[PDB]
Amino acid sequence: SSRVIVHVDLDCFYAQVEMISNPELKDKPLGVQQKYLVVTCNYEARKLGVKKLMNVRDAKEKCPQLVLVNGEDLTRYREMSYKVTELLEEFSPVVERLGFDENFVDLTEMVEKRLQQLQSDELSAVTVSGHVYNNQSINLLDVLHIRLLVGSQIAAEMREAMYNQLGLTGCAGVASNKLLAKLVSGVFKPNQQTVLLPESCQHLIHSLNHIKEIPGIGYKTAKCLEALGINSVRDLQTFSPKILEKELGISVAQRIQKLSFGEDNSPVILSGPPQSFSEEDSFKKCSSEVEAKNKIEELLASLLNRVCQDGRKPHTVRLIIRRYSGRESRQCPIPSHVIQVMTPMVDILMKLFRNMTLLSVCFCNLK
Amino acid sequence: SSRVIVHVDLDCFYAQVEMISNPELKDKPLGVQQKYLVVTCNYEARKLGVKKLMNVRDAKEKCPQLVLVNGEDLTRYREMSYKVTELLEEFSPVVERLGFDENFVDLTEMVEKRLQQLQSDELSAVTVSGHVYNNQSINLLDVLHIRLLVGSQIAAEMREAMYNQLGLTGCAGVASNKLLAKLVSGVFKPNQQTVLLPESCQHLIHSLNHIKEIPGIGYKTAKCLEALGINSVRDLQTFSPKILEKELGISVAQRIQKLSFGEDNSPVILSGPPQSFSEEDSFKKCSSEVEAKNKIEELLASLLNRVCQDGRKPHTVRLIIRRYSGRESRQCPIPSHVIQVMTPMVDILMKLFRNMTLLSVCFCNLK
DNA sequence: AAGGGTCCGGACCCT
DNA sequence: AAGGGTCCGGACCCT
Ligand SMILES: [Ca+2]
Ligand SMILES: [Ca+2]
Repeated sequence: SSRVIVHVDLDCFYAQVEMISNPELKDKPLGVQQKYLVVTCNYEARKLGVKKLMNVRDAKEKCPQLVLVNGEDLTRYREMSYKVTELLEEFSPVVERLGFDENFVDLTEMVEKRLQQLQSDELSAVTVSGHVYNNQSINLLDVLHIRLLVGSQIAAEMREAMYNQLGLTGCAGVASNKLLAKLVSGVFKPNQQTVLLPESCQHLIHSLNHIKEIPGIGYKTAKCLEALGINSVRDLQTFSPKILEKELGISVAQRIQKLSFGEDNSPVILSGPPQSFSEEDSFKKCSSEVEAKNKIEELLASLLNRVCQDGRKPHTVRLIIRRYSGRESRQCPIPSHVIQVMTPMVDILMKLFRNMTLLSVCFCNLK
Repeated sequence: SSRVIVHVDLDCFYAQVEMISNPELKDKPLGVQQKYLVVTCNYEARKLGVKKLMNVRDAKEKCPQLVLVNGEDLTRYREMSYKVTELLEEFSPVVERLGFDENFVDLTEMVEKRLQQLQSDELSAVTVSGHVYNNQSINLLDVLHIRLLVGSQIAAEMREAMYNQLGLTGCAGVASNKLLAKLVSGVFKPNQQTVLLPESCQHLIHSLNHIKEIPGIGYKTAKCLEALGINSVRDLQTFSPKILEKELGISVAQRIQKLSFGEDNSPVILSGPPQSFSEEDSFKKCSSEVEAKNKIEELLASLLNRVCQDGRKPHTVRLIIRRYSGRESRQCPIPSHVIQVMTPMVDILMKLFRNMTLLSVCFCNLK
């Protein structure tokens, strides 16, 4: 499908929001601490040595100047996330969210309208905004190249708007599919954008050194592949489809092999309003007594403020537990009286607990 | 919630469609045969002795005049079903479908608009269309009674339209919830309608003799209840909520006990377009060889015509098997090339079969 | 960590 | 029979 897909990857999001919140934090190594880990850091801290998911103490030693603002409360990050998605939705309605820092948009229709409102007497001037992957030559005669070049311009527009309206810096990637767009978005990582012309897809797919770097292949699938002997993209591309279907399933095998060739027909989805609101707390086997009710109590109060703000209402509640040894869950439709609050809720949640390192409450079935 | 819900139950649907298809079949005992069973019969055959789900031969003996048109192809029944749902949707958009003979509609908004466009100087004339359950007295002073009486009139309008436009006879039931509406729709069964006023809900709930007659309680739940000793509605109403939650689950226990009191907050849903298209064939251990591919082949061709007609397209395929001994299933996303046909499809379906009295093919994930 | 999303196969219900 | 629908808990993915 001749599609133009854009991937928007914001740089150090949690940190960028914290730096905007306290100007002083600007031009200073900043790390976002979650429990015992530094989940995100500014480029300055990365430069001095701080890395993602690093022990906080090791970091403050490698970077004694590391100011560490806590980020276990994701409320302000979530607010800016939806502000970014909303700006992008004004450009085109269908925006898919991946986490809070990434967004996908299909610019195909927008590209076509701009290309029709144009005259071929100005085609020699359709110019690229940003880097072209593999310094590939542009052919202003190939329609595909022109469409992707228009997407490059819309991406530059989206990025300038995100800075001018939300003060946020980010990277962009324009391609024919979501996989290629996400993979090209980080070729130039600090506040830059890259477009992948069709004749350079194989260079990007073979640029990867681990199959886990392919979006869609995680720990389990990769372990299965490594055991079959597949450690390269070419290995997955050249492996027998039949054996892979037999050991992984027809669905996973066909999709993952297509990804090895840079093929993804996945439609860009409209994520729209959130479908779940959850809150959790991590602990060191600190829950060995039904006193875990106290933890569930705190989690409920916090999540309650969030569901109050949305306006839509929850109809199913879920308790997710993490034992030390893999997360089990038990859900129940919320009684209507409660839908119209803590004591009834804790009673239901405790019954779910009794039927079943981490405790989580989730409000789903939102209407 | 002060709601007005209507249940539309068409009389002997399959048979009514067959009688419309062959006028001659009118005023003659008619039975719809499916394999070895008579799934539906006209009232004339019911009068002579024919019953639902009866051996065809036993029926043709009790009623030697029974003309039996085959109804294993549900295409014409399905077409009339959506014609009925569409007529009802013109009255109000939210229409829920239960099978092909039943529809639920929320008339609350319609009732309110008509009641506002009315003057209290004409309230003494709001009259009921159809029977009132338990010959309950109408109180034109209770707003609830007035709202349900308006629903009675809209139901009579819907029924007259179904006869005048589709030549179909049916029964209707107006109440505050879907359970009470479905339960009151059949008090007067031949082409009649009944309204349940609020002070008569307990009479209807206690009118039932088996808890399985309660919509929502099937074989499994009823067996569990019978083992706990619950065989009456009063038994379920008076049983300990706690023990029921322990043996059946918090969700089922709370909902089924509310149903025992005639309580159902279930929202009337807009069923809208179909979400699945399936075809199956029942056989006497006639599939003991991979030759079952031949059966899957026929099923596919048939279902293909149906998916061609819808206009929306399938994205996931499912193979459902019934062994003699409980239906297992294996699904796979359909390759995009096929989505844009028999040989590729049978190959995927055979792989699903090899991974796994009845064989069924289902086209779901429709977009 | 601290969230958040689809897919899937079964159980159960209904006609 | 011959269809058709939600609920659910887990696996797996992503940030
Ligand atoms: Ca980064
Ligand atoms: Ca009947």
